Amino acid sequence: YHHHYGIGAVDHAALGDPGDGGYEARLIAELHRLESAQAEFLLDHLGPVGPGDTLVDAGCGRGGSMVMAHQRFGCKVEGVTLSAAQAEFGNRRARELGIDDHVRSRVCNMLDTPFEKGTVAASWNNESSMYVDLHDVFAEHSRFLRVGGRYVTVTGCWNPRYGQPSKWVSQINAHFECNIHSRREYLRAMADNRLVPQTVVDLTPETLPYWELRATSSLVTGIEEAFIESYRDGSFQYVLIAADRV
Amino acid sequence: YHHHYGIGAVDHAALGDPGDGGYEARLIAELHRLESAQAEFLLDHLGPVGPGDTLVDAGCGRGGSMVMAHQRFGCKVEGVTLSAAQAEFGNRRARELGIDDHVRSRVCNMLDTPFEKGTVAASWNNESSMYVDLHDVFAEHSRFLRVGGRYVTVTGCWNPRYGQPSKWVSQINAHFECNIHSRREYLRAMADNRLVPQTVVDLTPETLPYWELRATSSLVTGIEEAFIESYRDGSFQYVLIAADRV
Amino acid sequence: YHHHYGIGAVDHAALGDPGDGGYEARLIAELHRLESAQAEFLLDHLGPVGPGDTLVDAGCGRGGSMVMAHQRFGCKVEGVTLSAAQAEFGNRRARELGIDDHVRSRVCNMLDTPFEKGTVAASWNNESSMYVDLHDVFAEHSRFLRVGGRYVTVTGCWNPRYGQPSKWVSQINAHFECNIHSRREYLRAMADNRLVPQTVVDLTPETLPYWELRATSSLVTGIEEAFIESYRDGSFQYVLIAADRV
Amino acid sequence: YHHHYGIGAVDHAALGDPGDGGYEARLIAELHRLESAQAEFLLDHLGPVGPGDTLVDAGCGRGGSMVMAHQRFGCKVEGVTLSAAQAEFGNRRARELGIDDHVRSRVCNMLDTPFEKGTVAASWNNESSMYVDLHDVFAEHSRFLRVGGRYVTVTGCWNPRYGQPSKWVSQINAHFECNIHSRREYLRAMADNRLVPQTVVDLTPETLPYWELRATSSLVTGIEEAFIESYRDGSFQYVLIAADRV
Amino acid sequence: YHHHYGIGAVDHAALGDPGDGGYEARLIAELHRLESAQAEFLLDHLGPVGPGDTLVDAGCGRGGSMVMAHQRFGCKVEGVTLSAAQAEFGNRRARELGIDDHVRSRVCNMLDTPFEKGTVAASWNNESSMYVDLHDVFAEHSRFLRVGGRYVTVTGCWNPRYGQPSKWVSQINAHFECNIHSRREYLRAMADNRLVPQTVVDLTPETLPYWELRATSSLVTGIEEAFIESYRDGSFQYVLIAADRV
Amino acid sequence: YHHHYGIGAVDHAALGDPGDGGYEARLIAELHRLESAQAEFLLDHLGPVGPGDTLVDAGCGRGGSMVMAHQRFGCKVEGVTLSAAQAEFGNRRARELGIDDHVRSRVCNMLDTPFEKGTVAASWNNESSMYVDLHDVFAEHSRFLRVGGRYVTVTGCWNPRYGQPSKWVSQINAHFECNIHSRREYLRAMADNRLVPQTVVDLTPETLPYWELRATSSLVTGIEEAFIESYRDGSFQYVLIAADRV
Repeated sequence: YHHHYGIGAVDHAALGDPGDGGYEARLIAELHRLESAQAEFLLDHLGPVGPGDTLVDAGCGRGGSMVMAHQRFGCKVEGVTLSAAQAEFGNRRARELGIDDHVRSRVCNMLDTPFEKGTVAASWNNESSMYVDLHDVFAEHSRFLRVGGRYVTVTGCWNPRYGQPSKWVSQINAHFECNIHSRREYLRAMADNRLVPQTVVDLTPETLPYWELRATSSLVTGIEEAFIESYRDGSFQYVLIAADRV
Repeated sequence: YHHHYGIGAVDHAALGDPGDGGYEARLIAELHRLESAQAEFLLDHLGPVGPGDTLVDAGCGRGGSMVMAHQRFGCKVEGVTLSAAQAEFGNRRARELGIDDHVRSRVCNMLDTPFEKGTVAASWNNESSMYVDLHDVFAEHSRFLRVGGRYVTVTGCWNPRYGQPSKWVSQINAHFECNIHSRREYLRAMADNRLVPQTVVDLTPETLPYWELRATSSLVTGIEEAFIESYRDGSFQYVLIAADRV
Repeated sequence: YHHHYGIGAVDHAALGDPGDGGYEARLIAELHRLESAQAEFLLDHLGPVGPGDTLVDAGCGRGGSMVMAHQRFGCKVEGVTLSAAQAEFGNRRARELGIDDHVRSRVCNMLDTPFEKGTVAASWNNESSMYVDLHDVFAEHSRFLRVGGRYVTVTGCWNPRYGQPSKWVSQINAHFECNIHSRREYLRAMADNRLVPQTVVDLTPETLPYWELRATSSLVTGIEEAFIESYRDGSFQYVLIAADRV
Repeated sequence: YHHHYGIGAVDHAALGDPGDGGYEARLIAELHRLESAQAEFLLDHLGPVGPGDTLVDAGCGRGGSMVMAHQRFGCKVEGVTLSAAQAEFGNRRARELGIDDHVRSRVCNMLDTPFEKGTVAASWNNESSMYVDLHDVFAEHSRFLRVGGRYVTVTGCWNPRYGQPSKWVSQINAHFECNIHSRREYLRAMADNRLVPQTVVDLTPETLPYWELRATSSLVTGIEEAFIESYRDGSFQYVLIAADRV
Repeated sequence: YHHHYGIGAVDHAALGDPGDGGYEARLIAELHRLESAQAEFLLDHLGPVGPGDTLVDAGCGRGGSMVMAHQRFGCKVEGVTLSAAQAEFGNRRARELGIDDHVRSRVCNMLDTPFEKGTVAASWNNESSMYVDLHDVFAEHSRFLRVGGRYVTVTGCWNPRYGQPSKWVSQINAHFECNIHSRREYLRAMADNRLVPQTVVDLTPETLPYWELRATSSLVTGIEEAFIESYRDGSFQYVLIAADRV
Repeated sequence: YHHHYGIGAVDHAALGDPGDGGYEARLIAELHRLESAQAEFLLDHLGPVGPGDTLVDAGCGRGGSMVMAHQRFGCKVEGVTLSAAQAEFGNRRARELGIDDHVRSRVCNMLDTPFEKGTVAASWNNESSMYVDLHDVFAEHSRFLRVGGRYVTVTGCWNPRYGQPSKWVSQINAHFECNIHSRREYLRAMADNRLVPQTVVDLTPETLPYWELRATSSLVTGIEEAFIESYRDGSFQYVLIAADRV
């Protein structure tokens, strides 16, 4: 369901015996529970959003975070993705839940959205910033975000502390055909776009259990080794940055 | 003893009856305990500093954080202050503890220190950055800090989210004859000086109990109202920023 | 009447005997005369503005400078203030003078005005820039000012030559709940916004008599000591900067 | 022998019959001939270097370009590599040729070399810039290069015209554990370091034959497909940039 | 006919005997042939422009390059000049050729054109950039150029390698009342406006024959000595820069 | 004697009858008197320099301003010129006056002087900045100037208000083989080098009489028409900028 990753300790008690026929079903559910905790945590950083505010999810995938945002704040949520299938599923889902009047996904590039200047209360990129130019996406968020608005991103980034990106990070780039940025670029791009971090938290230790668990599932895609190893040697990190549009 | 402030819930049980003659003595001790928790927390962000590393405390006051740093990591600690009395006390103290061969304070401006380029493992400004130009002090820290080194600052800063600095912040500036900077300047100055935040945490809710407690003591200086009120309306905030020199 | 300050030597002969019952009335009139000389001097720097040009007064107060500008150049003058009372008074005044078809005040933030790009011949901030972000206000002036237009500001600013702002400057900030900027920021902000100083003149010696005089009047608000002392030790200065929009 | 790549049409006549036992030996020699043409072309862009000038090769590998430079200009050549084996081989080689008094390799990081400010006439990175931060390496070259000196680089870079780096580029990064930069970064980094391009030439069409040939040899390492495909779809390009230190 | 200059070796055989009465007519034709080769070369750098694309010629003169562009690509071509006579001639010419539905010139400043954002495929300044501010003209080209579009300029520029501009360059500035820029400014301005050079080629040796030839004609204006001498001592250079709008 | 120009009204009474044989001698003396008033005015902006301070004159010519500076402040004065003859004359002159122990000229480029960082109290470029790169010369002044030091420049600059430099300015560039900068560059370069204008005054009306007078003398060099005409149409201006090193 979710395209982003999870955080939090794994509930091994819930998993039970790996021998059971339903183990894989309890595992996928655990992965899901960790991803929900992640989105929930991202939401904790959006500030006091209200029923009349508009929120924007850049790279919304299936619209799950949008649904969570609305149920939590009762506000309007606009999502953007380049996948027609993802947008369609999200909207069908929204209609079936009877909230399609508040939540909507559309096919559009996150670098040039239809949202008017200063009309969005809060916005975010959950695992979707590693695909685009940071200065350009932050410049767009800074444009539609009202002064005083809140921007949040949960993303993996290489650690400039260990120098250039490790082979593991490059392996991830080649797997998703993305372009993971260094933590230095994230902070620089924000500063250049009137985005001032209020919170920066390294969630690497929190997301490691999610990946080790996934590496033992039938959900493996062959890239979990790059994630785990880079997270462990410190060259790659998972972080949440909450910033104010000033 | 400490020139910086505290964080953490107040132990009212420890305080006891305000009627006792020793209440004031238990209160000052509580304030002290909260300040120690603050320095300890700052230390948790210096990374894995070792016995052979050199640490720099810019605006070290009486040298208490330096003493804590050495006992915790066993490394060398150099402190800088403009107060001859403070430096002298710190060094006497260090000698009496038998660690003057590891810990030393000296009278010097934090904008032009004698430390050689790339020789310091970690450094920090604890409540002392609100006195100097941020670009210049971060440029100096960036100069002596080795590539990969860690810089930490605990400081009060006005929130650019509410616009220009409030009267409360100005009242604080006039009380200490300092120049509190906005959170935007802190992040901008770091980005311009090869300092990349690894952690940014708003400790405002954590330091509020310390000030409310101090406002009921005989330690009042008349400025605690500005602190408390600005911390409450959000115009002023207490934050910890840990950054890597890259 | 005027919200800005004055420049020029005090006419003690005019003041006469402090014992007279009308001394205070002659004093207030003297203060007024010095303020008018100030506005007049600001006007001398607007260039050859004509009857068909449009001028903008950011932070116009009661509209007095606007009235002076029109009578002098016969042009149109648009004023901006956040005070509904001030705007209303200014417009009533304009109507009574029969120039409301040329001079108008409105309630609006000076950072986001309704004036169209490149349509204003000259504009200014008279004692009103110490309240807002300099880059943002100069960016707005630069936007509506035609290429070749003239921008002028008369303002107090702390002197970066003596380092960080003195307690006196902070006391002023706390009194008006403003945010006095250093002279370095004024010049930097202009350079970053296509505003090129044609004239920069330190009027500190010229405005000192105005304040010393006010400090002996019943108009005292308790802040004249901060002004006088900072003007005297050089930490605070009163300057006029006339710049071209290029 | 050479660590960099080649340019120029393949001499199929020279290759002869693939059935011969010596085909592979003629092929490797052809690859070599194309690489020599590349180094020769890089040398054509160093300007009129003379016998008394000093040249620096950053990431010199086995020192082959250095040897070529000396024989061509008779000047002194200093090389830098992180490989002790490579440096040792290069120096042995130089001694055997009787030019070790002019050509020398040493183990050192190209970001912090021992060369004094403004003492080098020309310098270059041949296929070695994709490993380091561009601003930092150009800043170092700009430091030891005399005013008026010449800097040259032959490198692969992703094309910002097609957006973010393609999977092919990422595959190359993962293969060499490097960090290929976009052409935009190359030009930006130079401009920020007083390096002004005099020549920028896309050699992609010229280097394609070298790779297609290598892809049919026993020298294959499995990465030639990424090179060829990205060179063909335009996402990756091979370029020469010659710039003046001004 | 053409306002720009030429490149290529002179066909002395074509010129024939200087004694003939038609020598001057064959010379002017030769100059013309060299100018056409120049425009043709500029066109080779516009990329794969098609019939449905729109091209912009900033400082189009008589519209000759525009005519060439259309016949070559069949696309639409918009030209801008400040000369009403030049625009009128170009359009008459276009009508007579029956291509006025594709090619059009208009009187307009190249710093503020009517072309909509991101609608132009390629654009250029042929010998016309030495008249305007580089940052401003590149900013305008960058505005109407679509992402991925191509910008080309052929221009003379002083060489920052020899320091400040030579007397020869100044003599040229005074002759045309223009403002020749250094090669450093060209590259800097492009980098600041999202224009990334794909090709930079010094055509000085190629344009020298054109000027020496013109210096022997009845077309002399007295400035050919400044051109030739500065081209020869290296202080002035003729270059082509092709860049991508990214 | 002086290489810089003058300011102030011409004393026609002193000139007397143009018919006298000594008219030319009284004229040259008048020109001299106006130049001395200029240097004197520049000196009024150096601040409270004392006997123990060191002053630097970049592009000192014959050392006349240096001599004036010493006699006025009694301080040490170091001069820099590229003319061996000028330096020698200045020093001979200084010795003959018995002040060679305080005033000294030397042959050196003003972009790389031997003065140690932060050791100079005040410095200046009198009519010599139009020859060098502004960022580089201001960066050098900023380097040896102590924090709080004063920098002053009297120079001609083109007015960015009228767009690109006029033919007159170019004619001046060609006459002296210099590179007059726009007023925008002067202010920008200062801001980028920690130089904050304290005074900016347009002396164009004050220097016009000096040039009109010179245009009627036997001292004409043929360039006075460019000066006078550009000063009159506003495209060229003579200004004094006094700035603090902060």
